[PDB]
Amino acid sequence: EERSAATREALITGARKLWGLRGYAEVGTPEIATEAGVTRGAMYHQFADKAALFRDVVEVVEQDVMARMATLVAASGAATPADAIRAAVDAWLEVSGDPEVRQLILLDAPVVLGWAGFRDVAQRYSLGMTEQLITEAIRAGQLARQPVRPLAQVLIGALDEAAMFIATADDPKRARRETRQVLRRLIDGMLNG
Amino acid sequence: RSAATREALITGARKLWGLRGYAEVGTPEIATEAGVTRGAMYHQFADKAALFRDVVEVVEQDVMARMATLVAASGAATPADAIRAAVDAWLEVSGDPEVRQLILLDAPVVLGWAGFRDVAQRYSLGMTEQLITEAIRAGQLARQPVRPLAQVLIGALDEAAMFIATADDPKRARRETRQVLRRLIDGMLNG
Ligand SMILES: O=C1C[C@H]2CC[C@@H](C1)N2CCc1ccc(C(F)(F)F)cc1
Repeated sequence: EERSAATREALITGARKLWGLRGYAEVGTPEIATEAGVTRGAMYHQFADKAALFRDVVEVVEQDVMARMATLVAASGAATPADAIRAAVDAWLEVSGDPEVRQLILLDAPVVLGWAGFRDVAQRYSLGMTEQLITEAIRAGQLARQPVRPLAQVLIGALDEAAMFIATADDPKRARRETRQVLRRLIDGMLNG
Repeated sequence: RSAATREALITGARKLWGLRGYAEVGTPEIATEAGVTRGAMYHQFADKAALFRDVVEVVEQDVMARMATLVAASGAATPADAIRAAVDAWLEVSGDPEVRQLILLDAPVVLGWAGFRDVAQRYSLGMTEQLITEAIRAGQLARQPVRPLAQVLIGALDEAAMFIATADDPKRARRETRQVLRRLIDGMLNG
């Protein structure tokens, strides 16, 4: 009962670590069971299959991505919605550049969940924060009154591509610097502030 | 000879998948539309996804040719107006039901995000980098990294079309999305 609850946490922790390091395709459930110090039967009781355990890993990784974005925006000192947006764009490049986030969210998740599953999880975690920053900037008069959800969706498409471009670049250090420059120019062209 | 079988199969698949979606039409029904046997089809395409990859190629080639046609007909007088016209051209062509079904709905599912991006970039990066470079040369866009800006714009415009494609009210989503893209592009350009 308590041991099972503890087994579920140990399996998610161990899978996150090993798949974070080597990728979904390169670590099997037996090696994860051993990492967690539990039997195959205890694992199979919690997770029907490998993809089921991956879905729960993506959840805790996405929760941590969104918590780290909120932390970096709160840590930026941003005094205006316009500066909160600037800080959030920089925070996304920072968080998405974490090697575990790159491996699990940008490379493995779209493959293992498939397109519809991956976008549903991506939207559930990102749309709320994006729409909130936009709505605050509009209320402050730092962004033109306009449909919130369409602007949110277009910016998510831009920011998703920015992360994937850096994730797969020959020189990610240069790609990240130049992509940050491009995004900053784009938002500074729309922000009244 | 193989060429003729492949052309018939790609044409038939484009038509039927265009109409009902990848999920709803099997290779035997495509074989019949093409007037070829299952054996001749399977010789050319190991599986359904293989034929879909060749359909996406021909459709994206046609999309980019139609966009170049609409930009030529727009009367755009400056590189800035060429970019505005290309965005309007993509919103126009993306509303073609076959393009919506094959590129916006089926292609991301069948190819995945990495496969979809690869095809998107192969067909649009060249033209997008050209428009950006001409706008920079004309002094209508700040000197900045061309490839990164191209990639971000491609990702933004592809997402805009998918948002419209799956919206409860696509007429309203298209109008509001066009308004958003206009503000984003106009914020990007000088004068
Ligand atoms: O066949 C296609 C159409 C869609 C779907 C995949 C990829 C290639 N994509 C290109 C979208 C695009 C539109 C306009 C501009 C421009 F030129 F206006 F900046 C760039 C890219």
